[PDB]
Amino acid sequence: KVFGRCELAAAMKRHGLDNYRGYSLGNWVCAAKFESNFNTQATNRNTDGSTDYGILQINSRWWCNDGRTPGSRNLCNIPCSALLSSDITASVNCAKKIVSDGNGMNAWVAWRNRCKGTDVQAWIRGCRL
Ligand code: NA
Repeated sequence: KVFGRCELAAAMKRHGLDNYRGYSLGNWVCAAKFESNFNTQATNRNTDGSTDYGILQINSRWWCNDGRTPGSRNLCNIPCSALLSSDITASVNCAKKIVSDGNGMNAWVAWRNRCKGTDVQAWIRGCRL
């Protein structure tokens, strides 16, 4: 599924991501924009052999099982394929664990480099939330 900006903002809010660990909804929508362009089916291979999956590009090195990331963990206890579903429940549930790990949303390199410190409220502008 390719989400609309406000469609994804509504979905993230419903699933309790708005101001989760003190990160406003616009930070999450900004992260999703630059990680996946709001595409639930987005996959990208990392240099270390791990893969990033779904709207928030959750890494198989720590968070989900893809069977091909030697020495990796599955801290979200899910198959990485569950992170590509049109239903973002699994991605949001796993994102809550990531953002709670100690470095907040710095875990998302694209959030740090492209969203952090910017006018993230622009990402929910005009949305009926
Ligand atoms: Na893994």
